[PDB]
Amino acid sequence: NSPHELKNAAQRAADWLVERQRPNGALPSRTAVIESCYKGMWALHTAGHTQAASAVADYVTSLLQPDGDIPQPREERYFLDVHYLYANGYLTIGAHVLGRFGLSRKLMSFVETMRNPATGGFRSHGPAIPGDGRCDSVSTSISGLAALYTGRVDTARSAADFLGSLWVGQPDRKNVFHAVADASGAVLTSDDAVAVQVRKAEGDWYFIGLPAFFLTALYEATEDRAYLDLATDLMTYMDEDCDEDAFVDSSCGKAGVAAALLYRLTGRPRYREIAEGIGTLLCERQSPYGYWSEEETGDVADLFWGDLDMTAEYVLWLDLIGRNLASGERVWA
Amino acid sequence: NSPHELKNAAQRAADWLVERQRPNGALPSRTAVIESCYKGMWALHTAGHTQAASAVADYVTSLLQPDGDIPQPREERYFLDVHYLYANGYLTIGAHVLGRFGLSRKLMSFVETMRNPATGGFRSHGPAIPGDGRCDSVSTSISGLAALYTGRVDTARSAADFLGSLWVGQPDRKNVFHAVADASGAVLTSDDAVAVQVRKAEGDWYFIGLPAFFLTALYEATEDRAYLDLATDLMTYMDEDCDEDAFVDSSCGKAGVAAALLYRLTGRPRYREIAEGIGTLLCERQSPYGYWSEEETGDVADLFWGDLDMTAEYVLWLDLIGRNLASGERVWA
Repeated sequence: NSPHELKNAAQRAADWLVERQRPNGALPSRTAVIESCYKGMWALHTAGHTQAASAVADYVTSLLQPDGDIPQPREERYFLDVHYLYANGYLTIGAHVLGRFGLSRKLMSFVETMRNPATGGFRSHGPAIPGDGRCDSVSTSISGLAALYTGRVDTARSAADFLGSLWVGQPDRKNVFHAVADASGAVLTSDDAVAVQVRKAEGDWYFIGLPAFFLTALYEATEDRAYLDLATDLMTYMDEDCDEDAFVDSSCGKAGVAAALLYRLTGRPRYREIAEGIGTLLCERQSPYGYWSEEETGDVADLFWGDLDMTAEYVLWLDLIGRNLASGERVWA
Repeated sequence: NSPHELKNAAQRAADWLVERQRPNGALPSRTAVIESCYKGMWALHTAGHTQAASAVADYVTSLLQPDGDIPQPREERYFLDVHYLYANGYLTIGAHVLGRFGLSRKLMSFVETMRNPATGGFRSHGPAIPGDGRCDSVSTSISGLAALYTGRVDTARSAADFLGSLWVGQPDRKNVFHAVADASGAVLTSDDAVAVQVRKAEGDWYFIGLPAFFLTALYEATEDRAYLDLATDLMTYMDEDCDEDAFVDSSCGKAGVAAALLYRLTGRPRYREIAEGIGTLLCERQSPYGYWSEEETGDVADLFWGDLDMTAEYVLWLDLIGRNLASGERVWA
């Protein structure tokens, strides 16, 4: 409920991760893949576990290719041709806040090579992965957020132009959110493209919530009204037009951070309710042992990559929601 | 002390700061001045107290002038016409790692108006402070470091050019390190210019050790061997040519952070020894209650501004030394 309780829940999960961290810096995943620990540097840093976060940086650095990518180890389909750069985005942010300026420069440089200069979006499928050059809202939003942390504001602005075009070009937003555009910049409505079923409870809301977070952060960076209006449009869209699952599904953390940030920037109490309700909902789902999981309930020493990623992820969202609610209350009182 | 123990000493100092933080976000200083808490955002964030760090950001934001400076409250002469930008530099870094991108952009924008475009140095005295346009190695090094964290690498490279020219232009480096150049870039040997007596135990060593830290981070950011060679020439200068006080004085933490950083990058055991020794020395000076002080020993509720600055400063240095020694160990195992 309170920002102190969100933070305490995050510190427990971070303690759970650090106790089971491997000597090479990898987090306790049942499959050694990058999609199990890409949020690890940033998450452990915000929890104060700077030597554990630096150890993850040691692990990430040893996997780095000369071009700045980490193409292996990757197994999950979503980290191959859905949002390949989703891992690279958190890696860039986590490295930069740690002061690993060489790691973050190389990571962000590769992210830039995947930018579509015509549209501002970022390619969904990595190198040597079959695909048609499509660009999705998640790859674009996380790369734009990585652009903000590394000071590449023009890249972040161009990424917001993509999200603005993707929002206006929606053919039927009341029923479906097409989160992908083709290489020319047109909204991609192909069956094999990510499309959120908005009036239904089938998840994938972070294709809307992560753009809402990134756009609010970009507004804070620039105080350009257009980025605020688009972020509030996405929040209104998720609150009124979308199913109740938009703030219940496991991917609702992005929108919760966006609402917490929007509360500190605007003071509108509806954003505090969305942030508090989401942050509370993640606290209730936490295992007493510290981790989050879909199936596991016992005192396990490792998790499958999806649960381990979600655990480090909720460390970030609970910490971000907590400090923006705490500061928003101080500001607007 | 091991890296685990340096981090434990940092967490205790951060804990001490957080319990006494004022409702407005200010740290427990007996005088309300910016020089008492400018390292607060960065230090509290690295310790994991992200809500306390956000609170410092709110307090700092309430002081920010439209041009991005915080000229008041200031009282210490060193933050007026010796190294005025020393406070702004840590504020920029702390704001940026927190994701307060509006605060960090505005702070960095002002810092860059203080850059001398002909020399790459940053003016020692602030606006409306009497001065002649001199630039010092501390204002330049902390501004270059803030530029690295905000991703303005051209500014950092220019700051490095100033440090290299200041180093080559030393008229008597074995006796005195003149840390100040004039507006045209000539090394300033006037009596009113900062000058370190390198063969006496008279402090002010951070005019050499903070350039060494920044230049090491710039080398990590660019892998331009010129910045490594200059950083190593400054460490060798402090190790062999300079008095033992360069690694014992309260301002030695900068040299220790540079040594820890150089150990992870180069693996040379001498750098690990400098960082270990400086790290354990600061741990031994810590009070039982968690703060650092020059002459205070009781269970106090606040501190002299210089003691509070030192307390937040040793949170940073002990954490940075600890994480770089631990990661250097893993890398050079």
